[PDB]
Amino acid sequence: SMQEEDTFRELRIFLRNVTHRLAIDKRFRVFTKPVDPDEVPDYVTVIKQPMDLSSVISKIDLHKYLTVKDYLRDIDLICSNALEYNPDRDPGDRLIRHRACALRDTAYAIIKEELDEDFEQLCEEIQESR
Ligand SMILES: Cc1nnc2c(N)cc(C(=O)N3[C@H]4Cc5ccccc5[C@@H]3CNC4=O)cn12
Repeated sequence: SMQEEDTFRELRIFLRNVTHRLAIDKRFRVFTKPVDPDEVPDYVTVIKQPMDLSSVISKIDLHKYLTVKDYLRDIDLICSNALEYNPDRDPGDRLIRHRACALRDTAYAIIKEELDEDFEQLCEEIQESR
């Protein structure tokens, strides 16, 4: 229905704003664009589901997220991919892992403070009905 499309449109607006706030954070720069296989050689073969903030925006705009839970699955993927690809004790790997975890924690904290749980419940119920 039109009321349901208004719900998903508000969800997209909310998701774009959260994504923009992550994207402008200096700590999260290396998560703003897809990992370039030319600059990071074995990446696209090791990481099966690459995910980054520009692809998250692309997915919002393509109406791929019908709930905040679906969006957060992709945020979790940015974090888990970095933990998998950079698992060593060296400072380089520890820094990207900390930034990846911080990106995921910031997204969850923004949503905890700003997302009305009845709004998410409505999105979940329209999705489950389709
Ligand atoms: C995410 C992630 N997960 N692992 C690594 C990694 N090992 C390196 C990089 C890394 O530093 N960047 C990547 C992605 C990127 C995107 C925007 C701006 C800079 C960068 C830099 C430069 N080029 C790249 O392809 C990122 N990673």
